[PDB]
Amino acid sequence: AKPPTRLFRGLNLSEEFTKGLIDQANAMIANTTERLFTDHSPEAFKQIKLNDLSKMSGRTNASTTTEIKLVKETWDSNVIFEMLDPDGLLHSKQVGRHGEGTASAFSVYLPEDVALVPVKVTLDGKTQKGENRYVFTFVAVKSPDF
Ligand SMILES: NC(=O)c1cccnc1
Repeated sequence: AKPPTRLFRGLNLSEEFTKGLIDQANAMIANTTERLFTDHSPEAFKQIKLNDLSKMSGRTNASTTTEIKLVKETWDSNVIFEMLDPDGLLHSKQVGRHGEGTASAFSVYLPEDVALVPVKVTLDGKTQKGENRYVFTFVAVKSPDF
């Protein structure tokens, strides 16, 4: 199928929530993701699923795009989730354009045994409201199997 291996999704999130989201991601990046990446930790996997930073957990048809500019220039999201899926662990179905005012997209399902593991939070410019725009980069990883 050769699904796309990088997808983006944006949300408009409040200032206060976004600040807490940054802090939570960076706490996991330094402190939880390491256990998953180095020691293939089941507990660390579970904590990442439960935290669900991206709000993707359980969604079977969340809309995404391969083009980050489409997110920025359609919804002017202040928070953009960049999902790296080299193993095609997501179920990514192309939803083509169908008529006026539409755009191509990928509809995604995040299985319970796939975690979007946070790896970075990066400042990426400003929204049209003058908000700082943040990109949260994740890698999709399979539950460890011992
Ligand atoms: N159609 C959408 O809701 C959407 C949102 C963010 C990124 N890509 C698509």
